[PDB]
Amino acid sequence: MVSSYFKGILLNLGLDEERIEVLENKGGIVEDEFEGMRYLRLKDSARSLRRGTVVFDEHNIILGFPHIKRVVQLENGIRRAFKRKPFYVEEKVDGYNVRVAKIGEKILVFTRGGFVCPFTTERIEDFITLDFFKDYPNMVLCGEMAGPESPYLVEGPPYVKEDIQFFLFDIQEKKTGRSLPVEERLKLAEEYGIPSVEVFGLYDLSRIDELHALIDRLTKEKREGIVMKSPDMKKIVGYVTPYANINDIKIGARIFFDLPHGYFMQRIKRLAFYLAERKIRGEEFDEYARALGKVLLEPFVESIWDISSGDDEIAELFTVRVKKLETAHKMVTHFERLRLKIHIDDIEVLDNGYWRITFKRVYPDATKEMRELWNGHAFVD
Amino acid sequence: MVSSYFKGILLNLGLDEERIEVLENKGGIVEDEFEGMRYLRLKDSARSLRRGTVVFDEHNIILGFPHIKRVVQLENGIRRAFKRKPFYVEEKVDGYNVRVAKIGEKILVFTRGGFVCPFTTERIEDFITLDFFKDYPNMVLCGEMAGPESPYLVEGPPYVKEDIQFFLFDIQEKKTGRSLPVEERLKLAEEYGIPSVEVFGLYDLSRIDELHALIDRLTKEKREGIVMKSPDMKKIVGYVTPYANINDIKIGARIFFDLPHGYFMQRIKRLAFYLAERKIRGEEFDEYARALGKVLLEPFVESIWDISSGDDEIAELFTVRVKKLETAHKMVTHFERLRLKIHIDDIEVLDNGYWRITFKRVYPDATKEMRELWNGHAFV
Ligand SMILES: [Mg+2]
Ligand SMILES: [Mg+2]
Ligand SMILES: [Mg+2]
Ligand SMILES: [Mg+2]
Repeated sequence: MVSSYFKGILLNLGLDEERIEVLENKGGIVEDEFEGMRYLRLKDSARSLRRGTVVFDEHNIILGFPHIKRVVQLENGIRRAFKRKPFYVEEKVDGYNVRVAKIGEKILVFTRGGFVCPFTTERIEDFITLDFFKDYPNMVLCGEMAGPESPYLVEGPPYVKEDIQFFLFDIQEKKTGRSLPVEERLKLAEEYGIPSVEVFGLYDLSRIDELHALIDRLTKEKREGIVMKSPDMKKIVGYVTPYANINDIKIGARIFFDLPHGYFMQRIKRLAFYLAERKIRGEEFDEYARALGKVLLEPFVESIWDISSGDDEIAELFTVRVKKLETAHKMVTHFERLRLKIHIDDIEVLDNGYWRITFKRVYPDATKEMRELWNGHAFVD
Repeated sequence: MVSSYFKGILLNLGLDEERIEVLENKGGIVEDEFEGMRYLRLKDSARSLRRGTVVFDEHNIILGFPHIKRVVQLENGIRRAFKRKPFYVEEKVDGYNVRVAKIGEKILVFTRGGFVCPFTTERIEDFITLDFFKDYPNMVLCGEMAGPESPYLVEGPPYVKEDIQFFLFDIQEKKTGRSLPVEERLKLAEEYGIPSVEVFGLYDLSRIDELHALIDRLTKEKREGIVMKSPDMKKIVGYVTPYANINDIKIGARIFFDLPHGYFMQRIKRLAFYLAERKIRGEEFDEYARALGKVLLEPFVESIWDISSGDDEIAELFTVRVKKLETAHKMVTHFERLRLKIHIDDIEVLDNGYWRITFKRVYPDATKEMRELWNGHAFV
């Protein structure tokens, strides 16, 4: 299933032949290819190789990105993670994760799962310069692709008025995955003009009230929240605004069914702990309770009306800008590999020569469950 | 270990020796005993033997109750289930399920899981007369125990002002589990004075607007909803009020963690389909949106404040009335068998000689998760 060439590299990475066989049989490791370049993708985690790790050769190993842990109680979350020591506070940008690296003569962009994204790879030079990889060919640029025209999200930061942007939040070494310290990363980002997430500054537990005021500002500005990082990047914790949790529910409630397990429950929990920590009461509490009920029910009810009055499926419409028409068809093929039911709904050439592609994603399973329930199907749950 | 005696009975009931072996090893069948009477309880379902079935001998087989299917869209649910044929509409009473049968010379009361309830068995003669079992010893009375003083619930019907009551909703035959037709069941209930669920009457799809008006009344009266049954009892479907769905969320939100999967999503789903079917909009919709947000967050936030300001566990307090003090201690032992962390919090003798027992149930797992999150524990 996977070649002895790749298996040899895994053994060098300290992975035992027995586990290598188990991963091969279970499909935890799979061979893939982009523009003729063969690589191994880790669908599942294995020892020092996190999920999303990709292996092109002995040197070109791009470690998967670590899962960032979140706190729901900010003050006590800071104390447990950092005590009273300083930490950097960066904006948590609502987009999708990418790792950018130079493999051979090519600049490849990998999504969380380890797939080469045809959209972001085609357009990476619109967001960053390749000078960095001339001097640091063994380093991986880690950032968030976010904007109103995204292939993977229907929301984004408010200050991005069109298209999509790259926001660097880490620089990691190949093979080791070692993250550069924050100061060194920011120095490199400035030196090479790599766009960065906003760094609000250096904080500590003693400034918790300023951090609460920051969260309140970000909430009013419709931004997702913050990621707190020790200067050596060894301790990282995220915290999301009530807006992020509420808007997340609103977007998901249009589909409701067949979403990741606990999707809505997790956001309700984060709202409750925010209301408790900040001791929100009275009318301000009622606004949050009304807002929560609205985003849970209104999009859900509207979709029920949609599936009741016609045979159309629940859908999301989103647009991206590509340089070449052929890239849009590459994206459709890629969406299918990701098991996403997406087709091209509309096309228009922009005044700058770019193609604005409007994709339509449908949700047949959620549509089927919703329509069955509307038509009186009886269930024990 | 289950005896060859019970294995033999299961064998005649059509279970293969292999399946019996898997059930014994996995624990799907387990031996139990009440006041010296040994029986087999089906912790898991097996072919024609549903979960909660109990087997005392070849004849005294009390079949587990079928899971009742619900509809979330009333009009289309009726059409799919009954088309335009008539069906009885009974009140769905919010309590706990019991099966009452005569085994030997004893009247035993079994809960859904197949346990003999020491509480309900002690007081069964307070709720029903035993004349029925003199004439129909092979029949099983199926009903709901509901009231403000319940061992298993903290909510109940509004018209029960104290203690607890039995509400008959089925009469089933031993071994076969066959349900008597609705008319025959109601005739027996009147004949023997067995208290019954309220039967609102015979309806059909053409009277959907009257049924909607019924739901609106039941909701305003804080009642759970309806169960629709074909006259031959072969087709049964339940439909729950928006009040019941909202109040269920309110009760669960105090604990939030470690509850049955989808508990809150199912109730939100039922609310949304009610708002869609009834075309509710404007202020009426906003009232429901506000109520949903309130019952999700207010009890949750209040419990967070509880676990933040002290080392106490999330708890529920509930009361029952028993005849003898020893029954309260039997209930504690039974509660532990059910893996429920309950102890006696308060006792008081009532003017009628009954003991009012106040039980306290704590939720250590939910308390630990809630407090950890409050104290800044970080998770993916
Ligand atoms: Mg994100
Ligand atoms: Mg979001
Ligand atoms: Mg019930
Ligand atoms: Mg209830």
